[PDB]
Amino acid sequence: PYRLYVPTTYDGTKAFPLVIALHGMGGDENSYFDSYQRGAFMIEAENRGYIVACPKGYVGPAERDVMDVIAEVRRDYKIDPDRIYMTGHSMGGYGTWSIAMNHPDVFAALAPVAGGGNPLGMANIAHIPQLVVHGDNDKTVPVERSRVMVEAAKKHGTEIKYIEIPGGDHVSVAARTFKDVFDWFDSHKRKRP
Amino acid sequence: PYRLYVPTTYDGTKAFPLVIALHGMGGDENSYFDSYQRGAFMIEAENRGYIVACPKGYVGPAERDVMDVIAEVRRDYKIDPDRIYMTGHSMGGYGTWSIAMNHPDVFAALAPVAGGGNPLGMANIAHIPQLVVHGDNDKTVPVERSRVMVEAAKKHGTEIKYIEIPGGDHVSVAARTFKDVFDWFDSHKRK
Repeated sequence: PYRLYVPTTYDGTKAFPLVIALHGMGGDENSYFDSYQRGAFMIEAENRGYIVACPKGYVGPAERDVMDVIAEVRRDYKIDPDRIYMTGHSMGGYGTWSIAMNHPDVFAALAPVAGGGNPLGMANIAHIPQLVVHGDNDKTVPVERSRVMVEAAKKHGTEIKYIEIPGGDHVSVAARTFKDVFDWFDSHKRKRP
Repeated sequence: PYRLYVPTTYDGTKAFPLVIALHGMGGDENSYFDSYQRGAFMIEAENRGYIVACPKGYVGPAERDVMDVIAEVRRDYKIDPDRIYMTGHSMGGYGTWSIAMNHPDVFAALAPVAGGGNPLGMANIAHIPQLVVHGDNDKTVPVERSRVMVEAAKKHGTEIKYIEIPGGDHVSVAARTFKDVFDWFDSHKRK
């Protein structure tokens, strides 16, 4: 199961960009609607014209679930193949990186928030521009989990912007940076070098 | 991969109890050894006589991994099959419940800390005595995620103890309740 946001401006005549938003460990397919400053994420999607899909939560069958949600949405809606994005918080930040590493050719840009992953996989996704957000006082996922990924990214010439928030904790950083995430997706389309 | 603690009282003549301890999202097989009040878990294990295995991180073949850790340890060490326990924090709290639901006849008792899961799965494990710990000011995993599991456990006649820590946050509650987790395991064996 997943939740879908469709902007008022979508009429099926023009391809739209798609954002896949992955919830945290406590959350579900409603989290980006109902929480994160009471659905702030969908204000950005409506303002800027993104279809958003929020899968229920990211390795193995969970990953395949996400890709299956993408494929169904791309069947049902006119989606621009060069404008498919992924962001997520906490467990979803881990998922953003791990899914993209397994499916490096799909996503135009990524924004993991308060996540982490396998720094040795960053070469796989060096062609994908990434916005990384982490708080430096996060007690759930140490800030070093994002720092090591950003460091590795740079060793392969990735286009990367890292917002490390002084005093940021695990949860505060997510809704705070929704604007930065959509700004990043607005300014990047998929590279197929 | 996993990392093992073996008490200095283990001489291979006597079966020992085994605890599987599952880390959180950021962690690895070293977490319970180096973190959580600098390895306080292993001081308990030394004092009380438990072998402890800490898998490296829990769905799918990330799950089969735990039976495999238990199996490898049982190859190498004399483990009492009626005294195999599991605990874990945060992502590991989720794992404690999801792994036991998939292997309901293995564990003598469980202790998920700051976790959650699928309350419908609680029927599967109602025969397993469970200690649940959660802080009521947890901002990563709402305290409601434990409360719903405890409610579900009671539907199915589970032996369950719930420690809700007033003012508790996502992290503090783990090391603060290691004594409780070991007391729960000390007092329950697989029937």
